[PDB]
Amino acid sequence: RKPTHKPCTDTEYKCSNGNCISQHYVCDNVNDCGDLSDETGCNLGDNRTCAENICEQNCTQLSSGGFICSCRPGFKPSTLDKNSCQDINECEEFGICPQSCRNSKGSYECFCVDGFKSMSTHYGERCAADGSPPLLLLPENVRIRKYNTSSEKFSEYLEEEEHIQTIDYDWDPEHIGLSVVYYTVLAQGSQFGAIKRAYIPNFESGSNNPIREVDLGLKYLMQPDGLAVDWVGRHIYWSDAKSQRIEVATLDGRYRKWLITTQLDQPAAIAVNPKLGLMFWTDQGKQPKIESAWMNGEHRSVLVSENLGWPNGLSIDYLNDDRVYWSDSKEDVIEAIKYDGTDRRLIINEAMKPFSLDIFEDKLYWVAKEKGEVWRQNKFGKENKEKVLVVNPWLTQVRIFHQLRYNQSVSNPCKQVCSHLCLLRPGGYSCACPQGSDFVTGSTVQCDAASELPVTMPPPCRCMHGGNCYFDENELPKCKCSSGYSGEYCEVG
Amino acid sequence: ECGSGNFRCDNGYCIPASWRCDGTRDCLDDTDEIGCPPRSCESGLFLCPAEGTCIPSSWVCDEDKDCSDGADEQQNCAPRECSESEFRCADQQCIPSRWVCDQENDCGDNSDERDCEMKTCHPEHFQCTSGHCVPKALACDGRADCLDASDESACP
Amino acid sequence: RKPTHKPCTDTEYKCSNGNCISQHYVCDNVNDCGDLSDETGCNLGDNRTCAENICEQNCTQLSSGGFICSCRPGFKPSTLDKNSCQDINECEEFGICPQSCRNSKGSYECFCVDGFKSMSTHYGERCAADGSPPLLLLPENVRIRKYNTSSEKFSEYLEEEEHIQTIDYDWDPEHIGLSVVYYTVLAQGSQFGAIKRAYIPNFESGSNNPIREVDLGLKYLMQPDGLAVDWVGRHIYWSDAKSQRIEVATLDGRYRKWLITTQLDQPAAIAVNPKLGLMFWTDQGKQPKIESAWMNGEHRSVLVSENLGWPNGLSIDYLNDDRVYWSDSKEDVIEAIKYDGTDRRLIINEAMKPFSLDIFEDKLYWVAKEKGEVWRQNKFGKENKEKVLVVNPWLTQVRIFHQLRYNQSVSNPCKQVCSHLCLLRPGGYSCACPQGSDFVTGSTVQCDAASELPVTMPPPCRCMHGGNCYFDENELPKCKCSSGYSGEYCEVG
Amino acid sequence: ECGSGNFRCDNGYCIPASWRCDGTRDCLDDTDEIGCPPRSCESGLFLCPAEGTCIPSSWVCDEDKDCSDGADEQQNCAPRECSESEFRCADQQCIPSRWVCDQENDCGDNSDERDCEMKTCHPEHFQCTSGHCVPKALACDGRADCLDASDESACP
Ligand SMILES: *[C@@H]1O[C@H](CO)[C@@H](O[C@@H]2O[C@H](CO)[C@@H](O)[C@H](O[C@@H]3O[C@H](CO)[C@@H](O)[C@H](O)[C@@H]3O)[C@H]2NC(C)=O)[C@H](O)[C@H]1NC(C)=O
Ligand SMILES: *[C@@H]1O[C@H](CO)[C@@H](O[C@@H]2O[C@H](CO)[C@@H](O)[C@H](O[C@@H]3O[C@H](CO)[C@@H](O)[C@H](O)[C@@H]3O)[C@H]2NC(C)=O)[C@H](O)[C@H]1NC(C)=O
Ligand SMILES: *[C@@H]1O[C@H](CO)[C@@H](O[C@@H]2O[C@H](CO)[C@@H](O)[C@H](O)[C@H]2NC(C)=O)[C@H](O)[C@H]1NC(C)=O
Ligand SMILES: *[C@@H]1O[C@H](CO)[C@@H](O[C@@H]2O[C@H](CO)[C@@H](O)[C@H](O)[C@H]2NC(C)=O)[C@H](O)[C@H]1NC(C)=O
Ligand SMILES: *[C@@H]1O[C@H](CO)[C@@H](O)[C@H](O)[C@H]1NC(C)=O
Ligand SMILES: *[C@@H]1O[C@H](CO)[C@@H](O)[C@H](O)[C@H]1NC(C)=O
Ligand SMILES: *[C@H]1O[C@H](CO)[C@H](O)[C@H](O)[C@H]1NC(C)=O
Ligand SMILES: *[C@H]1O[C@H](CO)[C@H](O)[C@H](O)[C@H]1NC(C)=O
Ligand SMILES: [Ca+2]
Ligand SMILES: [Ca+2]
Ligand SMILES: [Ca+2]
Ligand SMILES: [Ca+2]
Ligand SMILES: [Ca+2]
Ligand SMILES: [Ca+2]
Ligand SMILES: [Ca+2]
Ligand SMILES: [Ca+2]
Ligand SMILES: [Ca+2]
Ligand SMILES: [Ca+2]
Ligand SMILES: [Ca+2]
Ligand SMILES: [Ca+2]
Repeated sequence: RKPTHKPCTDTEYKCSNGNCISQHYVCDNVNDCGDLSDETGCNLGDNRTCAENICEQNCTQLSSGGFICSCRPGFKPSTLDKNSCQDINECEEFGICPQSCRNSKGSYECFCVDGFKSMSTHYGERCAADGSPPLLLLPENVRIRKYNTSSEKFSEYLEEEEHIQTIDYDWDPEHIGLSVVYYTVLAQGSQFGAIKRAYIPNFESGSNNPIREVDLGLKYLMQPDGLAVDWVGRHIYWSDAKSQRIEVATLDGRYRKWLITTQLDQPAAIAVNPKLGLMFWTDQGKQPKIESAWMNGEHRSVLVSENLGWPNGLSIDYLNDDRVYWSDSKEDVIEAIKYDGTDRRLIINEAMKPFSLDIFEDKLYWVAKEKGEVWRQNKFGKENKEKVLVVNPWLTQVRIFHQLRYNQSVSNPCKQVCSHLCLLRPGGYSCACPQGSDFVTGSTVQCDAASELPVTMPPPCRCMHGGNCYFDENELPKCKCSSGYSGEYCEVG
Repeated sequence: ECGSGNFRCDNGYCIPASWRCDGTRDCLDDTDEIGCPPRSCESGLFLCPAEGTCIPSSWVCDEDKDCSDGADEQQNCAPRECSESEFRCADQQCIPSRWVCDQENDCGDNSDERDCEMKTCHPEHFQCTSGHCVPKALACDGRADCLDASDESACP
Repeated sequence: RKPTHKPCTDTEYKCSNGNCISQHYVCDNVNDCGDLSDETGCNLGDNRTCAENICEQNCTQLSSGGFICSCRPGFKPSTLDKNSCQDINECEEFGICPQSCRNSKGSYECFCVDGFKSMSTHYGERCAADGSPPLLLLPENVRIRKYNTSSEKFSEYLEEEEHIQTIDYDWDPEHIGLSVVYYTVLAQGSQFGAIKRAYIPNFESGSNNPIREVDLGLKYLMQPDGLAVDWVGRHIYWSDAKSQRIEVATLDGRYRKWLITTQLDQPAAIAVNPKLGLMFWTDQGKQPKIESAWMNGEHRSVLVSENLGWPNGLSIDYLNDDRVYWSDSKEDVIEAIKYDGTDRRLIINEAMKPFSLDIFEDKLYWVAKEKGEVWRQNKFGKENKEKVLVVNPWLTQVRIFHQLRYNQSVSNPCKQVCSHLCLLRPGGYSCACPQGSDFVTGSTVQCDAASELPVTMPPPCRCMHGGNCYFDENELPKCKCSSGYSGEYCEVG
Repeated sequence: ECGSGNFRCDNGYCIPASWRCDGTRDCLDDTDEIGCPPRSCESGLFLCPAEGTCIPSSWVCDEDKDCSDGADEQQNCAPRECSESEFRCADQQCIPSRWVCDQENDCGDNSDERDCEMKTCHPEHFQCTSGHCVPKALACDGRADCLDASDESACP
């Protein structure tokens, strides 16, 4: 904070950083400015004058050697035709703007994209969520818990379960105001696990809406350490650690196809980016690595494999250049790399062994595994860590439940041509059919495996402002509306 | 060959002409999007290929990085190891391959019974509709050796 | 269930168990009844007749040998003057009556003591709690949770704490309707733990009454694995595992005195029985044992030391002959012994490593440690186990929060004569003074250590049927009464 | 000796006569409750000593167990080991005794600083009002070697 301090007079060269050095020291071939900004240009000669219009900007006549010119603030020496200066593209700096950056001549704007109202805040400006405050999804081995970040209160949700694992959700597929979350069940004793799905209300209701669990039928499954839902392609990607493979199936569990089965030691949590048509996953075996590939499964490549411990949680910052973040529970650090793998930088260290991470707004969320705590920090590595809540050591993940985290206006490129599955890929799509089947000879669309009807989900309980759900003789849900509200679902009153 | 209104990709699969230059790689060889003129902008302005936004003739050839790619200044202005035949259970233990889903938990945690639907039974074993592997002598005998009873169903 | 089945005629001797054996087999010196009940008396002779009135009851004339007499049902051969039978004292049988037993001639009554209404139940009769349904106190390392057994719902209680351990409570000391619980804090890093106490409402209020924690000032304390509160003597007994001692102090933490400091490897949870003036504690070190002593500390003795694994939780059945139960987390069994140490019998096995136990009504409660579950079973070893709830692995104890568990009408024998402490003992009391001090010479009451004033507890929040507590300018609590209720504490409306 | 209204126990501590036969062991030798006639019951009935409940003359001498004690039929009818001088920390580690609460955490977890209020400082060390042990040369010097500043307080 400085209006103006320690001004430099005519005798003192102002430099580019306020280095108040005497004029005789300018262009003496010795750097006093600390960045050679006092040796700028260094085109010298006594018979020359500044009036000739040699330099583009800040042309001053030195006492000796003629004219010596510098750059306007926000500009740098061009290293060619040194009497000229070009604009610094400040948008390339990491963490200079919260959401978006536009370049100007020595200036920039921290605009933020649609769906984000600019909100001046403390120690910098951010952009709000333009909707209901985000929720947190906390899976314990027996139950799933919700947490309103702004209201700061829990709510009864899925209970009476066993061995819960990673969580992912699909925002309101039927637009009836109910999103669906997907949770995996570990295999205990001699019984296989499963991938189950259930509804969750986007509104404030809870503790009175009996959630009914339904299995997808994906039998012969042991340890789904990682799961991700492609909302564009309507496919669910999960990685079985014991089966040493990462595979794909439709949202209702049909047409199971193995996607990647080679060179996988222990596939950890995965992620998908339908906008770029790129899937990401982590391996935490004897050779830790972070790999990305197309949703089809082609062009598999390794992003980072150096200075990696136990990469066990990975998430993508969709709204910031599709940047990729991951959590290392062994090195105790959280790092970020661009989706192509360049510009690696650690974001936060001494993270106390983060297990899972999820990015929302200008802040990063991660779980201290052994401490059972959820921690919050600026997602660009600045500031200091903040604690959120303390929960059981059974906690396995933190996941933000909001719609802006998954851009819902990403159109699916599929033209309905595909018979069974239509996987995504950069700039387009592709056809595929279940495992143990092949295309009809001569065609790359039809496959010989017989089609299967989509699975029907039972009706959900929907009492928004209050009331209790109830099962009638045919078990359709019905709400007993509270005071001051009416309707089939107690909406208006 | 196909109709006049269907554009043909290199592999022989031909697609409707409306899908050409539609922004999506419709066919596998992605030739349906190559050889298409990029979107143009009015005179006095240029559009950055990586951004799709028009910028004026002043912003290009300004000796600095105006477009995101910045090519304008030079493109416009110019655990013991198991054997090969040993089946690996979940607990890293190695077991003989004869235990592969004989409908009885051998590896523990029913690892041997895992997903033997895609894999095929060996010639010495009979494959029934559940995918479980049973000896060929245990088919068409009046007793359901397979728990799905497909052994007694695939009989004359 | 039998009105009468397989009746025995005159020729068939009915026996004491329905052994329909022929009359010629009676008193043939070979047991056909299975208990020699067919050889009863065996006073034989043909010239003798039953009319002589030789036997007291059931005198019958055998076809040969004269008269042969048996015992009335509910009576046994006396083994002396065999023609006579005495009454079986059925009250000595374990688990024959739920709460109390009175003996009669071949009969008994399962009466239950004051404060227990007889309630016929399924598979046997029990006696109710004559009050609000019992609560459960579940200490997690960060928070304490409550659970209404009948309402089956949680309630917000003490939170924002660290390293909680064993729990004990004192029922409504001031009779203002607020009981006080005592919780110990483990020592973390290089900071000592403490013994803190706080209020808890006996009524249904919760989630809106800010509970204020206060430390007792018992500094220099590391690991209080066990704690018990003597409601009669107004003293608190705790056992420090690291300090290898079990000591006593008054309820407000004054006049600390070491009680037992010798031959203690790892003192586990303890218990006190003011009615008998006997303290009980368990050692889970290299030599497991269950020891009892007077509250004074004299007459220390070992109750059981054989077939013991890790005795880590102990509780006393006050209402049933002051019987003692304990939980063994290594042998995986829960056993019961009389307070003098005879009649040892395992109650339930395959208990899945119980950690703490607490007895209430006709049922026994224990915590499956690694499973984090609370389990319920008949306290007399019959029936089959029942599960209650599933909670975090941070669970450390289950404790029933009810007044009938601690008989409040046990008068303190102390005559206020004692200067600092008045410990209890069988049939009376005793005098003592803090550690590092001794009695004034010639007297066994006064001690030289200067007295200290009792500690003042801050006022609590009291809003029964509803409302929110609030702190005024002098921080006195005040409730904002809900609709349809009025009063300073919203009692009547 | 004491007043006529005070009953004397064997140790010399004499107690008021009202406390005699009051049901509580008032004095240590408990002689204030011995030599007192047990509570009696009306004729034709007997009171079990262990129960305090009267039962009739018919119930006694009935050749069975009427009272809880049942005496009526025969009483009425008739990790390396540390040295001796080594201080034990909480972590079983043995340390020299010079570390006992020198106000600096030596054993870890401040085990050496535990409860040195009842124990007395050794002659070579000065004891201040917090109970912490400091060398005798660190008393009355103008600086608070004890954190409670009692070293500079107990001075002439
Ligand atoms: C979620 O993804 C959608 C695309 O599926 C994004 O919508 C696009 O956002 C850009 C931002 O500037 C708009 O220009 C797009 O509008 C259209 O753009 C095309 C050129 O590509 C023009 O020819 C059209 O005339 C029009 O201006 C817009 N496209 C659509 C289909 O809405 C959206 O920004 C993104 N949202 C988030 C929060 O990431
Ligand atoms: C909690 O302890 C109290 C004693 O502190 C128990 O109260 C006593 O219970 C017995 C049960 O039958 C009663 O007789 C007692 O009444 C009195 O008993 C004496 C003889 O000891 C007589 O002389 C008196 O006339 C009177 O009948 C009763 N004593 C008191 C002081 O109430 C109580 O049962 C017990 N409660 C529970 C639930 O354990
Ligand atoms: C999470 O908490 C916020 C408040 O911090 C809730 O937002 C308000 O919800 C009420 C519900 O009736 C609305 O009437 C208000 O208009 C909302 N205020 C704002 C700031 O939008 C939000 O609904 C809560 N969400 C859940 C699911 O609990
Ligand atoms: C525990 O639950 C029981 C109900 O199962 C509660 O008992 C009732 O409480 C209400 C409170 O207004 C009383 O009006 C009823 O008369 C009670 N019924 C019975 C059977 O007594 C009990 O209050 C609950 N206790 C707590 C602390 O939650
Ligand atoms: C020269 O630099 C000054 C700041 O020192 C600035 O105000 C002025 O606009 C500049 N002029 C030119 C021509 O660069
Ligand atoms: C003899 O036994 C019968 C039951 O078999 C019983 O009903 C009867 O009262 C008994 N009589 C005597 C005198 O014991
Ligand atoms: C079917 O395929 C499996 C997996 O490759 C085995 O090779 C098996 O032997 C095959 N069965 C036959 C009959 O060839
Ligand atoms: C005080 O007592 C402790 C503990 O017994 C030590 O013996 C110490 O040496 C004593 N101090 C003195 C001065 O004798
Ligand atoms: Ca210089
Ligand atoms: Ca700029
Ligand atoms: Ca196309
Ligand atoms: Ca340019
Ligand atoms: Ca098998
Ligand atoms: Ca067969
Ligand atoms: Ca016989
Ligand atoms: Ca009887
Ligand atoms: Ca007395
Ligand atoms: Ca008798
Ligand atoms: Ca020390
Ligand atoms: Ca000093």
